This record gives sequence, C-alpha cells and structure tokens, in this order.
Amino acid sequence: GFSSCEVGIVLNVTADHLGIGDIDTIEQLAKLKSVVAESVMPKGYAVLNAEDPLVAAMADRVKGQVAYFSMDPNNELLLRHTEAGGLAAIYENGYISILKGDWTLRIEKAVNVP
Amino acid sequence: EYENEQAGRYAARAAVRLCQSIVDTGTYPATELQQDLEDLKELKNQASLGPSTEAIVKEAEARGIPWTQLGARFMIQFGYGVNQKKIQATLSNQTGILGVELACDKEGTKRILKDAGVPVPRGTVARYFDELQDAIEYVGGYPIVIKPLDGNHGRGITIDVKNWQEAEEAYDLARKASKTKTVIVERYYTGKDHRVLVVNGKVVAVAERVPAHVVGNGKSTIAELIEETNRDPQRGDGHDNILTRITVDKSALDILGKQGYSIDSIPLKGKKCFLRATANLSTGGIAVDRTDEIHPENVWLLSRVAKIIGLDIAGIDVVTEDISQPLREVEGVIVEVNAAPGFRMHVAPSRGLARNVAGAVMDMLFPGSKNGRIPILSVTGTNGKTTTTRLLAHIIKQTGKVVGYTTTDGTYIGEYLAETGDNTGPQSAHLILSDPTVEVAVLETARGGILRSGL
Amino acid sequence: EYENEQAGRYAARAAVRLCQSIVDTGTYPATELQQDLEDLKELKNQASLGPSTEAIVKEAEARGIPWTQLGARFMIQFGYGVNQKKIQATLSNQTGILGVELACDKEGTKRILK
Amino acid sequence: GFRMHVAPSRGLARNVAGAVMDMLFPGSKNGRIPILSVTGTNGKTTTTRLLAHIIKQTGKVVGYTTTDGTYIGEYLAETGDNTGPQSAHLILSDPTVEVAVLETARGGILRSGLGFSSCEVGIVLNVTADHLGIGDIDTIEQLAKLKSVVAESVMPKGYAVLNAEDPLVAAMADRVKGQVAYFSMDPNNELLLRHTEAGGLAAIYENGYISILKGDWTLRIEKAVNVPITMAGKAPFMIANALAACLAVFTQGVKIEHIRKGLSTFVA
Ligand SMILES: Nc1ncnc2c1ncn2[C@@H]1O[C@H](COP(=O)(O)OP(=O)(O)OP(O)(O)=S)[C@@H](O)[C@H]1O
Ligand SMILES: Nc1ncnc2c1ncn2[C@@H]1O[C@H](COP(=O)(O)OP(=O)(O)OP(O)(O)=S)[C@@H](O)[C@H]1O
Ligand SMILES: Nc1ncnc2c1ncn2[C@@H]1O[C@H](COP(=O)(O)OP(=O)(O)OP(O)(O)=S)[C@@H](O)[C@H]1O
Ligand SMILES: [Mg+2]
Ligand SMILES: [Mg+2]
Repeated sequence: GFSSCEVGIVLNVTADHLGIGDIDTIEQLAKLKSVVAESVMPKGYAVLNAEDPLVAAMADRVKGQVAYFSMDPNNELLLRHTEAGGLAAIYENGYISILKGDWTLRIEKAVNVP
Repeated sequence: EYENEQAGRYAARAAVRLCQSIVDTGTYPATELQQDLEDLKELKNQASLGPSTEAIVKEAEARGIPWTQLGARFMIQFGYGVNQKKIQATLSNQTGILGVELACDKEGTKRILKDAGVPVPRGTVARYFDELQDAIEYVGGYPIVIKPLDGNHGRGITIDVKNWQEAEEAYDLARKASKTKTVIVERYYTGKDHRVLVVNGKVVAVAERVPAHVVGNGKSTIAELIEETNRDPQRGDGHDNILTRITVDKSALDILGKQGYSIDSIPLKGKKCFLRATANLSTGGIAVDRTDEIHPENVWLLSRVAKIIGLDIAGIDVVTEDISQPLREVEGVIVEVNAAPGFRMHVAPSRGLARNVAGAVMDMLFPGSKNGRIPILSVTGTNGKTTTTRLLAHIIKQTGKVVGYTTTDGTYIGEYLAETGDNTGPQSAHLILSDPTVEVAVLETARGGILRSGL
Repeated sequence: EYENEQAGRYAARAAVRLCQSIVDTGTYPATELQQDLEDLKELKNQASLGPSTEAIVKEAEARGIPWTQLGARFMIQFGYGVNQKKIQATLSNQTGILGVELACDKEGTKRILK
Repeated sequence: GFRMHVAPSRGLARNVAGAVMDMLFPGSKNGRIPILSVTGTNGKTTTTRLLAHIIKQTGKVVGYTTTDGTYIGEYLAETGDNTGPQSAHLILSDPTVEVAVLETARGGILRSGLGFSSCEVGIVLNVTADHLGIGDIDTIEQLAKLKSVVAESVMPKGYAVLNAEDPLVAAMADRVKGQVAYFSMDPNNELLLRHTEAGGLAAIYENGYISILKGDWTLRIEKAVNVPITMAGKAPFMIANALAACLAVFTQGVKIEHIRKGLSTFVA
C-alpha cells in the first residue's frame, strides 16, 4: 500500500496455511513476506527475528540497518551482530534488555507487564 | 607512524643510532636498550590524558565531533567556531562558579539544603568543651559523629562514638586537626553509603560502596584472602582502576583489631568480615550497581537537589538503609555534594551493569544529532588562490554571517584584520577555527603548508 | 518602622529603658546615649550589602524585580521559580568556573591570548 | 568592581547596573510567576487543592502549600502545618516551580505579615466570626480588615475573586487595584447581575450547572452532579468552593476543556 517504510518488522514465517493462490512452499512464503523487509528506505530499519533461519536469511538484500531480536540471549548471530554496531533486543534474566553495542539498557522485569 | 609526537621523534632518532652501533660493533648493549625503552615509557606517560577526559574523548571521536587540546590548563575543545564547547576533566564551560563554591562549602550547603526541605543530618557546631555536652542533647543522644570544619583526606574525624571519653578524645583530635579550632558534631546515621551521579538534572548511575572485606566461604581465613584478592587482575593502583589493593596498614590493623577477631580466625559459615569502615574505593572496597533499584521519588529528590545547588554534573553522597524506598520512611540523609566527580566507578562496577556516562556527557554538550562543525571551504591550486578566497569571503558576507578567512595577505575575521604575515599554513587555521564568533571558514591551503605539517 | 531588623529591635528595646530612666531620675546619662548610638551604628554596619550588590539591587527594585537574600554566602536571588537568577557581588550564576580560573592564571591567559 | 565607572569625577557616569540587569533579564520581563493566594475562614485547603489539580491538567509544575503540607508537583516536599510566610519561601525558591498556590492563614498574616509583595490572583471565600479574641482581633470588622490584606495586595493587572453573598467580603470591592470577579450561589444576586452588565467575569450556579458569565454570554462548565466533591450536588459548601476555583483559573486564560477535565476527576 505504499512505496517506502521507515520501520519494517518481520516476526516469523511458519508454513501453517498453504495452497492459497500460487504459494505452495515455505520458501515462497518467505519470499512473499520479504517484500516488507526489502521495501525499507536506506535510513530505515528492518527488525528481524534471529531465531528463525528463514527470517534471518532476509538480512541480505536489505537497504538500511538491521536490528535483531531474540528470546535466547546466547544467539551467536545476534551476539556477533552487536560486537560491530548493535541495536539488538534480548530477554536475559527476567528482563527485557536493549543492546546498543557493549551497553545493556534494561526496560522492564517482564513480570510487571500484564 | 607514531602515537605520541615526542615518543615518535625519540624512537626515530634512536633507531638510526642503534643501527649505526650494530653495524659498527655487531651488537647493541642491553643497558642502552633498557634506557631507551624506559625513556620511551616516560614520554608516553608524560603526554597522557586523565582517565575521565580520555573516556569522554573516545565518545567524542565515535560521534564524529572534532576535538583539539588547548595549551592553557589541560582543557579540551570540541567543535569549531560558534559551536564549540570546553571541558577540563568533568567541568564544562557552562558549570557555574557559584555552584562549585557552594558545593565546596559543607556548612553552607547543608543550610541551603535544609531550607529547601531536603533531609540532611541534624548537627551543631561547638568551639569550647563546655558546649560539647549541650550539643549531645540537641542531636538527640547517641551515637554521634565528631568532625572538623575544614579538613582534607579525613583528618581528625571519627565515625561512631557512643560514650563520653571517646567523644572527648575525638573532639580534642579534631580541634587540634582543624585549622579553625572549631568542631561540628552530627547525629550518626546507620546505612549503606551510596554515590549518585546526576548529569543535566537526570540521574545517570547509582552505586553502593561496600567496604573492603573478605568472605570465608571457602573454609579459608583472612591471612590467605588478603593476598588472594591482591592477586586478582582487577586490582590496581593509581587513578584508573576502581579496585585498589588491600592495604594492611597500622590503622587498618587497629580497625581489624576492633573487629573482635584475629588474622587466622576463620569466618563462621562463610560470612563477610570487613577490614575498614570508611566504605571507600581507595581503601580497597567495591562498588555495586543499583541504578535499576532506585525509587522514583528518590530520583526526583536528587534531581531537585542537583538543581538547587546549581551543578550540571554532580556527585551526591547518600546514607540510607535501602535505596528502593523513599528517603522519608527510612531515616535517609544527604551527606555531601561534589562538583567535579569521577565516573570511574560507574563504568566498571564489578558487580553489575556498566553505564555510559560519557554518552550522557556528550548528549548534554551536543543535544541533538549534531556535531560542532561549521562550513569549511578550502581553496587550492597554483595561481589564483588569494583572489578566489577573497571573492568567496565577500560573497558570503552578503548573507548576515561572520566569515573568517586566511590568505597570503593575512588572517581576517569579519571586517577587521586579526593577524599579519603569510598565514597560509595549518598553524594559522587554528586561529580561525577557535574563534568563538566565526560561522564560516575560508582557507587558502598552500602547497608548503601541506608538505610541512599536513592539512 | 525600621530599616534594619536587629537595629530596629534594639531601638525599640532601648526606647522604653530610656523613658523609664528619665521618668525615674529626671534625666538620662549622656554616656549611655553615646553607647546606644554607637551600638546602633555597629548593627547598621554589620548587616549591610557591598557597594556593588546594593547598586545592582537598587536597579532591580526600580525595574520591579523581586529580590531575596539567601543565607549561604551573601548571595542574592532575583525572581521566582524557574525564572530566578543569582548573584554574589558581580559574579552571576552563569559565570563559568573555567573562565574565572583561566583569568586568575596570568601565564596561561597570556598564552591563550597570544 | 564597576564602581569606578559610576562616579568618574571627570566625565559622564555610566549605568553599569542597568547593563547587568539587562543581561540577567533581557527583554521587558521580570522574574515573576503566577501566584494564587487563597484566604477566607472555612474552605481554604479544599480550594487550594482543587486549584492545584485543575492547573496540573495543563503541562505545568505547580507548587502549593496547604495545612496538610507543602507539595511540589506530585511528591510531598515538606510536612507540618506550613501555612505561614516561612513555608512560602520554599515554593518560590524551587528552580522547578512554574505556578504557586498558597493558602494564606490568618495567624501567618498576624505573626509575620504576607509572604510576598504582589499576587496574580487573590481569592477571598468568606469572613465569619467563629474564633475571636486571639491577638488583638476581637471584632468581625477587624477580621475583615485583616483578611482584606490579600485582596488589597493584587497587582493592577491581577484579579480579586470575591463572594457576592457576603456583605463584608463584597465591601472589599473598593480599595482594590485590578479587576474584581464575583461568585455567588444565588443566580439572582443584584450586585453580581449589575456587575456583569458593564464588564463581566462572574460565576454562578443557575440550573444544576456551574456557569461562567462573561458579560451577556453564559459558559456552562459542568452539571454539578458529575463532580465527585459535591456528592451529586448534595453538599452546598463544596459548590461554593468549586465556583471560586473555576473562576480563578478562567481569568488566567485556561481553556474550558482543561477546567472541565480537572473538575471531573478531582477526588477528596
Ligand atoms: N551523619 C553521617 N552518617 C553516616 N555516615 C556519615 C555521616 N557523616 C559522614 N559520614 C561518612 O563520612 C564521610 C565523610 O565525608 P568525606 O568525603 O570524608 O568528607 P571530607 O572530610 O571532605 O573528606 P574528603 O576530602 O571529601 S574525601 C561520608 O562520605 C560518609 O561515608
Ligand atoms: N586562474 C589563474 N590562472 C593563471 N594565472 C592566474 C590565475 N589567477 C590569477 N593568476 C595570476 O596569478 C597572480 C597571483 O595570484 P594570486 O591572486 O596572488 O593568488 P595566489 O596564488 O594566492 O598568490 P601567491 O600564491 O601568493 S604568488 C595574479 O596577479 C594573476 O596575474
Ligand atoms: N465554603 C465553606 N463554608 C463553610 N464551611 C465550609 C466551607 N468549605 C468547607 N467548609 C467546612 O470547613 C471544614 C474545614 O475546611 P478545610 O477544607 O479544612 O479548609 P481549611 O480552612 O483550610 O481548614 P482549617 O483552616 O485547617 S480548620 C470542611 O470539612 C467543611 O465542613
Ligand atoms: Mg597568494
Ligand atoms: Mg486548613
């Protein structure tokens, strides 16, 4: 519905309903969902799930910065991404934390959020 | 390539001497090599910035803000022209003289804070012995604290006294140690000492100082742990590391004598046993981060205190039993305010998350996504440098802007000649970029200037 | 009416003593009168602002700007709330520590100016 | 020291202090903030708290002092009585306060006088001879003369909010510098109606409504049954306080929707 988006979030790709239209494979589903990520302006951000191999594979062919989020604090891809640059989000010790490189910014305890 | 100018020049001079010696005799004496290395280390240590200003400069470089070193008083200048700021260590060019002078005055600071309703320790001043007993019922009983009016490094100050004779001897010690013969007595407040850092009226980091101590959880006593801690790589001396080596001094020996145990006395169950009670990092204590555990009302109160005193970067000392509760329910108090604090303990807490203090300082100095840059136009060539420079300056002057430009005739700032001579090298470009009134810079860059000292 | 609080209270206390003495004995000793006047002059000189801050306060009063006297270090506060300023003698609350320290250093000031 | 320039002895004197004051306060401005002083006999504290809550709807930090304590925004700043001039200095010296609301008690005026020179708004609720003989106030005329200090100490561009149903309070209409705004629980008060015909700024309770009269125009605020403090309009003492609180902020340019939102959510 538009040309460029300032922020593009991709949550997950799961083959649950298939056979609709010309989409018959999870690779085609990922290729279709990649439209949002690829249509991000050079100064925008693409937020991606680091725990999904298909979503993380959209890291390439993206104009603009990439920010990973992961429910596992020990994701090797996310940790390697933070070492040179940053902007990740993890759930480390009952906390919702933002990693801006080598700095950790704790938001909330994840039990005070209804 | 060099990192320090003098060190690089010395190494360049020494390399040819070493080569001449080795081609003349076949080897170089080891003593001369050791002398050269120690001289190089001395030059490296001579031209080195402090642990705080270097941390700030690292953030300034990362954000792409130009920085130069002034030659007056170890001051550093960020930015160019009308967009420049200056810092010395933690003091900025906007820190007020009145705020620093008020913070350095303990008794006036306490009165000002009390008039504003901030909880401060209840105390009294005394100059004669007969008055002492009177002050005792004014503060509310025991325990009490005896301190001098003016002192450095804690001269003649007691911590906890609970009877008459110790109070009298502490009073005599303080009176003979104080420069004005007079002594303040406060009520003693129990709790954990906290150090709060306030930048731009916002709390950045909170740390709790745990005094130097050892825990016998490994079925080992003090005698081994004193040196076991000293062998940890985190410990160090100087002004760079938080954790200093555990100094077993005569005063420290007496303090651990007042503990009630011995050197070889094994701790029971593996419980903390302390070596001193001052709760200072110089003694060898540790810091614990508590930034996420602070109550919002305490944050508001400390932000208000920092503005009442009038400091943009401040370090406040708090004595309370728990920082997670407001300072009214618990008998928490504000002990002192420091004008030029060192954030060295907040970037390496050793028992928590590190905070980016330098990022906050840069966010205060340069608020938005901006740097301290001004338009720079550099003209080079072979034939028409001066005429083009003057024409560019005249064209820009039509816009209501102050233009600083350097040519072969001289260095001009606006309409008045600022310096005479050739002035086409990098040494005359610093005069233009450091003026607090220049908005646009026009520079004639000659060939000799590039060859001699670079751009 | 009084101009200085302590001096006014002292004069009020001394007036009744003088009246009692004169109604009891018919006159008042001149030495006591001289003592009272010199004491009043001492109180007047004790609570007096410097020649610079009083000149600034006179202009502040003429412009209708409220002013109070802080109890810390002879500082004067103009205004209320978020619109307040502070002066000591000629130093304001915006005068920088770095500038004053550099000005107090003759040799560094000369190098910077050169 | 610039004092060698103000008396050269061989030339023209220069106004250095004028330059210093022009640097500290650049334009034609002073260091003043809005001050609302509430006085009376019965409803000082409730009116002070309601005024503070109404102003808080605008994005401003309000410092107010009542009998319960001294508050700066949302956090308690000091405990105790705090209704005298000594507690007014804490509010006016805070570097974060933008509006000041002060409950001015009688004992504070008698003991040390008023805590300021001029106030933007002065509210007088009522004068009732209930406690008498304290100090040298032994007549209701002296009590009215004492309470008149707040009304008479209003700057020429300020407002004096007065109760039209009190013959003693309404008598303070004279010897007041600045405009006068009446409030009354009886919509047919002849003095208020005559006041609105030439000018305006009155507040009445006409038909189950809290109304502002700006001359010949009526601006209805609320139905007086949706205001929790009135207890569905059963307590007549609370509506009198609400009228004064709304009229005080209306004269200062506060929007109607802010007044309505503040009045609808205030809890005792
Ligand atoms: N009322 C009190 N209750 C508890 N601890 C207190 C109290 N007063 C002082 N202290 C402690 O004693 C210390 C005294 O502050 P100091 O910083 O030592 O003052 P000082 O004499 O200026 O020494 P320096 O030069 O500033 S390090 C505080 O930091 C607290 O740890
Ligand atoms: N574009 C050009 N091409 C060739 N000659 C030129 C040009 N512009 C100027 N000249 C000649 O060069 C002379 C000197 O040039 P300037 O205007 O002084 O610039 P300049 O290079 O800064 O001078 P210098 O370096 O101090 S000798 C002029 O008087 C002209 O005669
Ligand atoms: N306008 C009013 N007329 C008559 N009585 C009133 C009025 N407003 C309030 N009251 C009554 O007076 C009581 C006390 O008023 P408060 O709200 O405490 O104001 P207050 O005058 O600050 O209180 P004080 O002075 O500390 S006793 C209330 O509980 C009501 O019963
Ligand atoms: Mg030339
Ligand atoms: Mg009350």
